[PDB]
Amino acid sequence: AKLLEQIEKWAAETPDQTAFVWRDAKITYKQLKEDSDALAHWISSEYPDDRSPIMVYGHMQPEMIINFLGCVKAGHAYIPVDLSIPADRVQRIAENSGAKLLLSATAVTVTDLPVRIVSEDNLKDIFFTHKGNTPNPEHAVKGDENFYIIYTKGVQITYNCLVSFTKWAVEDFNLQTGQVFLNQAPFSFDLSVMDIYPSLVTGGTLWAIDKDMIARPKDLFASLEQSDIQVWTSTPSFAEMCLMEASFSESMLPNMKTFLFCGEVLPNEVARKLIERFPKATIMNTYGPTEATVAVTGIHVTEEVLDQYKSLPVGYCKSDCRLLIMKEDGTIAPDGEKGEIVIVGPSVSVGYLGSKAFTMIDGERAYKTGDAGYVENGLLFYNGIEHHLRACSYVEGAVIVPILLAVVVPGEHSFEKEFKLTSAIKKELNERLPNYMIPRKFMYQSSIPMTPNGKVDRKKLLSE
Repeated sequence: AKLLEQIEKWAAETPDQTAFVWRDAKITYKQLKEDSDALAHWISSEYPDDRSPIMVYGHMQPEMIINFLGCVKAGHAYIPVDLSIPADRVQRIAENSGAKLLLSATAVTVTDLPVRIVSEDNLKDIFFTHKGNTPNPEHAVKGDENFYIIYTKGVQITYNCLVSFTKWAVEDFNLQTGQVFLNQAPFSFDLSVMDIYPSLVTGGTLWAIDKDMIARPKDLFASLEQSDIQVWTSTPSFAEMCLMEASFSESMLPNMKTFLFCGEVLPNEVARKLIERFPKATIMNTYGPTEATVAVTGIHVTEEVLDQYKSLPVGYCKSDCRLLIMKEDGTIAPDGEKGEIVIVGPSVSVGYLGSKAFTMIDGERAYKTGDAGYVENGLLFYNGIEHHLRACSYVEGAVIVPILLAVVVPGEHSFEKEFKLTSAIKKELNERLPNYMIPRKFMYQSSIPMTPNGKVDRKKLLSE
């Protein structure tokens, strides 16, 4: 049925089941339906014909999801804005997007925004004032109408784009029903969509972790231990950070069944370690730009895949879409050859809000990713040494950053001086790589730093 119908179905079938939980704050499918219905009814009464996007500001409060649903149920696309987004950027969105309203799941800090701000208590008053009211079914966003706009430039993701992505994920990733889904990515990062919607349409439970938790491993693991998470969606880096914890394995999350990765490169070793620690789980690696609705390719990372590849492939393209590897010139690269990845089909966004990259191919929307890659027998390899670096002795983790800078988290070793560990690693690397490919500069860290979205913090590494 409809995306929204698929969700409300659970409000009827399992009304008391938790739809979302953040620390002590929880909301059941019934509460989600009531409050989002209340919000939507209010939005419609306040804005009779306006259908401008609506900003939803906060971090991990349940009201984030409630607001998302209220906006779309009233025919307005929501624009998620996490607290970690820089104030001037938030302001630029306030002017760029054309939004006239902002709903807050906390205390709005970014002062003076050219938009009507509906704070936390003002938000509670509307859930109360419109309690029991339901929105006009015809107001719900549909077809090629915007559902959400996530900034990267505001990427317009339609109802049809989301549906195309959500059905593929639930079906191909073999998600059940009633499973607990981890949410690590802030909502301002579309990776979050890979868990939010497949969970809501399958009656799962979203277990959100937050910034403060991540900054305190004891807190993070305490939460994970009680989560009973079954479907883990995060960036490779966040999982790698969790793997540094020796107790992060099956015994901690006995019911883990599906790891879903996207956002950056998933190291072969990381995937191998996950497999060793969670023998009952299936690991899925995926790829896609924000402009193609979260992800378009996917592949089950098996022992086989780990063995025949060094850098892991990013998968097979969902069939209602297609990938084209383009050499410099509208000429398609022969299979196996490198070129720019181009995506075409229903997952492709309708374009940047306002305002090169979007085009039309064979009558369908297409997007030039600006990403290099190549395909072999339908298998996509994404290309933006690290694999060989990670495999070296004394290296427990590493990332290569082109300025080439090798950043490595050293494991136990016996070297008294840094330059001696560096020479040893280089000597080892020279065994599998020509000398000119070995990074000149090496830097050591206790751990690879991540941005608030969970990706490798390149900027920070360069600054250091």
